Amino acid sequence: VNSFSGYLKLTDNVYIKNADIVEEAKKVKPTVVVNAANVYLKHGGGVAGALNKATNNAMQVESDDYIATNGPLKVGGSCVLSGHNLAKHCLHVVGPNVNKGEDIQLLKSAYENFNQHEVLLAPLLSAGIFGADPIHSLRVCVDTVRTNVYLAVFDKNLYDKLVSSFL
Ligand SMILES: NS(=O)(=O)c1nc2ccccc2[nH]1
Repeated sequence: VNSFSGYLKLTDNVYIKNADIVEEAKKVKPTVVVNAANVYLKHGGGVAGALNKATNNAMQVESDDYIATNGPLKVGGSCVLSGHNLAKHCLHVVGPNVNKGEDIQLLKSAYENFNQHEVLLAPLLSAGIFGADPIHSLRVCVDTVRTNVYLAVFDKNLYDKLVSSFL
């Protein structure tokens, strides 16, 4: 038993809620929140911009030190950094950005990072401003992630479509 409230159960291990991931993290303070990162950990917009703004830019300061030391992530890759005021840890995951020509086949690799953590609060990877079909992203999530994932979907209209079309 955990702190997540009001999620709809999709599968044995996947749960979903219409919620702003920024607000959900501040309330729950989960062990792991997933960020929809890019390879530079430049948290300008989307989920990453919103999470970073909620940390008062501390997430960006930590991220720039990480890149200065380690270089960019891979598309499909991840790193674990502080969760600041939002979570114990932030798992920064790079889904493919369709708008940049990145291979959508890398979405499954991206979601495999989630399997290194027992429970996560997460957005749909490659959704929103990363340009992928969210219905596809939820299908890959369900077919790839075996640990317990609590999905926050910001858009109420998209949430309803995701639930109503879910096989
Ligand atoms: N209401 S917000 O914190 O400014 C915000 N922006 C967001 C973009 C993508 C996903 C969740 C978001 N939340």
